[PDB]
Amino acid sequence: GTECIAKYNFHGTAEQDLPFCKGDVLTIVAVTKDPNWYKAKNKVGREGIIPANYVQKR
Repeated sequence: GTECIAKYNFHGTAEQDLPFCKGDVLTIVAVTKDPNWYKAKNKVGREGIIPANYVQKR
C-alpha cells in the first residue's frame, strides 16, 4: 500500500467512508471505480472509502 497524509479532517458521508483527521497517515489499499475515491486503511486497522483530494501522496 502507498502511504498518504490527510490534508483535512474528513467526517464520512456514507456507511462505507473512512473518517480521519488532518495529519493522519493512511495507506491506500485499493483504487475504486471512481478516480476521486480510494479505499484505504488506517493505523488501528479500520478501512473505508476516502476522497483522493483530501490526501497527500507520501
